[PDB]
Parts: sequence; structure tokens; C-alpha cells
Amino acid sequence: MIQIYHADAFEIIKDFYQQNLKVDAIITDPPYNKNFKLLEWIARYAPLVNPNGCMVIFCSYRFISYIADFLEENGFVVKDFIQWVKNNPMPRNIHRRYVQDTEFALWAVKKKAKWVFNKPKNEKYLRPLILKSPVQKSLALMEKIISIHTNPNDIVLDPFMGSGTTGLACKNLERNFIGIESEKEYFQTAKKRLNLF
Amino acid sequence: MIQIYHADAFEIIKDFYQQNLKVDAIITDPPLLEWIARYAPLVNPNGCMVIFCSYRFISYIADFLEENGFVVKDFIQWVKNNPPRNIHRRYVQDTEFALWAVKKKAKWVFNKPKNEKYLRPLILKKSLALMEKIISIHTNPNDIVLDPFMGSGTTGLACKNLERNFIGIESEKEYFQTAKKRLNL
Amino acid sequence: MIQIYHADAFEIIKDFYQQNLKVDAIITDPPNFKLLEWIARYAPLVNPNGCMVIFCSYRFISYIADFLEENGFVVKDFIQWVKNNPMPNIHRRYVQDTEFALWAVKKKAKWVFNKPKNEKYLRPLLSLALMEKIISIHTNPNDIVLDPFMGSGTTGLACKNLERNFIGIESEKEYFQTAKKRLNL
Amino acid sequence: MIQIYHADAFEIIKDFYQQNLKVDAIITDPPKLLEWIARYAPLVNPNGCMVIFCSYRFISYIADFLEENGFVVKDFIQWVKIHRRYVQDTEFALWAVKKKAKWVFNKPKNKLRPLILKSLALMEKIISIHTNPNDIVLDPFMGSGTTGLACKNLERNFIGIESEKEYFQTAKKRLNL
Repeated sequence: MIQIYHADAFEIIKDFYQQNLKVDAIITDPPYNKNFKLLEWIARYAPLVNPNGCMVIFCSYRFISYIADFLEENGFVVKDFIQWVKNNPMPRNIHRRYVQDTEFALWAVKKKAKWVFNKPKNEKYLRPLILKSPVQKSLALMEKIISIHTNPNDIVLDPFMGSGTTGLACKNLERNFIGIESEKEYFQTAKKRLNLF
Repeated sequence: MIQIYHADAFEIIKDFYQQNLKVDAIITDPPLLEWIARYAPLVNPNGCMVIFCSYRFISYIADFLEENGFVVKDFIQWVKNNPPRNIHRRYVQDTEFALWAVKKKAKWVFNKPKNEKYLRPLILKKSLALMEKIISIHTNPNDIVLDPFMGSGTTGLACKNLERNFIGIESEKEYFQTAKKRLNL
Repeated sequence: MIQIYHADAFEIIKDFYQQNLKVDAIITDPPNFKLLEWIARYAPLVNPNGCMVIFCSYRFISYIADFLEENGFVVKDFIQWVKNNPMPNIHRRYVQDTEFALWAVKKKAKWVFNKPKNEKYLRPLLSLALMEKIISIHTNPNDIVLDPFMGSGTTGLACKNLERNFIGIESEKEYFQTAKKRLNL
Repeated sequence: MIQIYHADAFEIIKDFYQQNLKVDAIITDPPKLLEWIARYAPLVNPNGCMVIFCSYRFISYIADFLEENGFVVKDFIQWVKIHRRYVQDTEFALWAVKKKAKWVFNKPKNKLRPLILKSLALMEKIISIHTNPNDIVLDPFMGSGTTGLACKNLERNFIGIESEKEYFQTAKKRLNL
């Protein structure tokens, strides 16, 4: 099942309250990254998650401490952080500074939740991909995140879905996606990648 | 030159003000925001800091630094090949962090090898080799490196092998004399 | 009609969505963070012509008012009342005698108001008497008032004396049974 | 001593840094409006305070901002003075002191609401309270004056700034010059 909306996440959320919607996991990459604003989508969307559900939020090292504390204020337990590295950076300036090859994501679960994890064998580390693509997002990255923290019929929610790619990953993994995007061009891009019409 | 102290970093620091001390780089792994503000005045105009931290803090420490006249340039990380608690419900934590910040108008060091870039100096078999690479990068041979919490040393030992002139402080008696043995009398 | 619950306002709210509850006025004094978040969740329950009256602090009220205006409410005004027996300086400081409340209405609403025989406004009082006048003003006789934090009651009691059909929630069991007895069981 | 300037508070402030100026209390009613605080805070002496007239749609922000700049927010003071809404009787002011300050306060014979009916009496009573006889009072936006005039009558050594010339010459006349 794939269902996407063209809307403002801070408005359709009220409609989700009326429908008493339940989703298994929110896997998203929020905008930006008073800090409330916007940690606030978290406080607003946190009630949708099932007792055993989790969250995965992509972010910047200048924020993650704030996001994590906020999550644990809203009824989640932060288990760990995951990362993925790009092999071809911008660079940009290599004689005065490090290249930023690395992006981060936060992983938190509901408080008394029995969470998924789900671990192919092997036994496994903190960084899903060495990836390729230079300069988002790679389908392969999202597929491995979604392969890990969700199971086949669990409901995945991406309040900012952008191009899709969270939804596309869920589809290939047969995971029942719901997603939201504000701007029409990205919405139409996600909608075409996901067929429908 | 190597000089170590057995003391509380939050008290002997005042003695440093009286001595009008200046240091080139502070490289440490503290055992939390406020020591930065008190040890920041010791830093030279072109100096930097490298502070080991946790992902639950690193965002705070970065912001606190930028309030005190430093610019957070980047973060570095290094991985252990040997951690394991329950691997079936969770990731193993292989990854450790440090924050890299420089003085505001500083002309900082960097100093890359023939090698190139990235964000991650080492994997493993804390480690002297790691500290050796941090100090090799962010300091020059005669600069003064300060470690307000030096623990075992190894910031000091790395500095000694690289001929970089260490100063350090340790509160707990066991670790200090361990550090005192590792360098020399 | 009076209905009270022993529960957490941040959970039972979903039950209010299932029941499609609609309320005319929310008049409450919450016990920072979550002080803004209940607004966004409880706001949809208010009828097109309804209002809110929120007790708050001068250290907050600018936030709450502005938050109200992003959520489909219009901040109309603030009201205040004075306490005759405050306590902490007094030799170094003002006595804190004054408490505030926020008054907001739904955006396109034709709101209640409803002033008595004489003239003018803004400082109701010198408690039941306070709430009776607030409720006498901003609601009409058969309208529905909701107090997600009712504490001792007294928001409900004012509604009962004024025949205004109260709903209220209280988390702490001691205060709830206080309100439950104060009304009846 | 009374000293007034006709200028913009957001640049002449730099001249005040050059003169190494220090003022004991800033008492003002500004016409964004948070940052003048950040620039004018260093001028305040260790035991000094600030009194800022503001709106309840702001008062919480200004307070938080004051406490970001090295002041501690003590309290607010207020004074008086459509059929469908309340009449607006109330104006606010924020009162803050420097952090480790031993501040003024200075209450009468004795005990938040100074007046029942800017009035010179209001400002005179504020200044009678939060300053002492020779302390230096600064009003970066002084408008019509009346902060300077209270300070003159109470012998408090005023400094003030106004951008618009109409109010300035009115303030200049009231202070003689």
C-alpha cells in the first residue's frame, strides 16, 4: 500500500488525528537542521507511532544532541546513531580542512517498545553504506535502513518525503508507505517514481 | 618540555591566569561545558581545540564553543575493530567522536600529508597512534599542547614522540602517576 | 452537564478525536515545552465561534500568544487579577501580586465577550469568584467549556453555578477526587 | 549634568564604545528591537539595571534576551492608563539587573503598580526607585524627553538619544537646553 499527500505537514497532521492513524515507523529527513521550531514536527507526529515503533531522523552533528534529548522528552528512547559515507566529496578545500564525506542519522524507539532491528546475520556495524553518489538520496541507503528497522507489513511514514525514495524503498521492500511533500514539483516526482495516477 | 600537574582543572586554572599562560592547542577527552569557558582564554590567536565527546553532547559543545570565540570547523571520528553487548537488538558502538574548533580569526594549522583528506584517521587492532595523528595534523613541532584532563597521558606521550611540548592536568591519583611513569620522573 | 476524567491530557486527546468532541471554550491553567504543545493538539476541538482563556506567566505569554496566532487563533487581549497575600522579597524587590491570563478567539469567529450593565474592562478583580466572572464573560449559558487541567475543579464549579456544561481532565488522583467531590459523584 | 544627542542609537553606540562610556541604568521605551539590548548592555555598570517599556506580545522575548546578555530579570511593572473586547488600560515595563549586581531598588517608607492615571510622575517615581541621586541614566530612545526631565528634577545626570528632530527639539527645550 502506498499513499502520498501533497500538503503541509503541520496541517494534514490534524486530519491524521481525526482518522486515528497509526504508523509503525517515521523515517525522514526534516528541513533546516529558538530551537522548537523545528524540533516541533517531532512532538506533533510522535503520537502516531505504534507502541513497538521506532523513528529514524537524518540530521547534522550541530543538532543531533538537541533532537535526541527532545525525542526522549516526547516518549522515545534513543538507542543509537547511524551514518553513511560518500566516496567522492565536493571536496571542497583540502589543504586547510577535512572533506565532509559523512552524513548522520538518529535511531530512537518508543519507550517500552519491542523494536525491530533485524540484523541480516552478520554481525553488524554502525555504517550501512560506503555508497557512491557524489556532489540525494540513494535508493540503496534507504532500502537498508528500511530493511533494518521495519518488517514487511509495518507502516512507514515520511512527513517530508522529498523526491520519494523513502516510499520507493518501502515499495521494493513491500512495506506500506505513507508520505507527505509540500512543494508540487517534488511531489509530482515522487508520485511518478511511485507510478500511481 | 613536558610539564604535568596533579590537581583539579577548575582551580589550578586560576593559577594559570596569574602566570599569564598561553597555549597553542587544547586536546582533551573530559570526564562539562564550563571548563571550556575558563580554559579558552589560555589559547593563542591561531590556536585550536580538539575535544573528544559523545553524540549526545557534540551539538552542545559545538554551540558553547562558538559562544566563546571559537569557530567549529569540523568533527572527527575514529573506529574500533574490537568493541560486544547485545548485537541482535542493537548496533555495536564502534565509533567515537571528537570536535575540532579553531580560534575565530585564527590562521589554523591543518597540515595534510602526501595522503588525502577524509574525516576518520584510524581503525584499530585512547590509542597512541590516533593521538599521534591528531597531533601530527592540528599542531606544528614546537607548539604547546594542553590536556586539562590527560588521564593515562597518551596525549602527552604522543607529543613527546612528535617533539611537541606537552602540559597536562589529572585529578585522580592513580592515573596521574601512571602518566608520570609513562613519560618519565 | 458535567463530565470529568482522571487521565493525561496528552493521551485522552486522541479519544476526543475518536468521539469527534467539539467544545465551545477552553479555559485552563496548565502546570517548558509541553506548555505550547497542548495548544496545537486541543485547538481543533473548538467550535468556529469559540475562544480560549489561558493562564500564563509574563515569561511565557509572548510565546503562547504568538503560538496561538499560528494555530488558527487570534489573540484578542490579556486579562489580569491581583492576589492580596503573595509571598517570596520585599526589601530588595517588588511583591508579586499579579497573575495573567491570555484571551484568544478562533480566527473567523464571531466571539462571545458579553459585558454587563456598566462600562470598560481588563481587570476582573481582590478562586471561584474570579472564574465565575471569566466564565460569565467569555461563554454563554449553554456553551461547552473544557479544562484539560482542571486541578481542584473550580473551573467546572463556576460552570456549574453558571449552568455552562463543563468538561475537565485531571492527572493527579488527589486533586481529581477533590474536584469529583466538589461537583458530585 | 544633562547630555543629549540627535542620532541613530544603532551607530552612535559605536562612538560610545570608543569613549569607553559607562552608564548606571538604561530606562527607555523603544519605538530588530531585541539587538539594541545586545549592543547597549556592555555600557551598564556591574550594579546597574535596565528598565524597558514593552508590549505583552514581546515582554517574554525581551526578558529572555536580557538574560542572554548578562542581566537577570527581576520583575515587570505596569501602569494605567469597543463594546466587544476589553479596554486597554495597561502598559508594561521589564526590570532587569546585572548578574552579580548589588542593585538599587530603593523603596519609600513602605511594598507593583506605580500609578492609577508619558506622565512625569510615573517616570519620576520609577527613577526615584531604581536609581540613586548621582547615578547615570541612559535613554537611547528618549523621544519627547521626560526621562531626562525626571532625571533633571531628581538630579540624576541624564544621557539621551533621539533620531527624529521634532521630538529632539521638544526634549531640548524642556531641558533648557
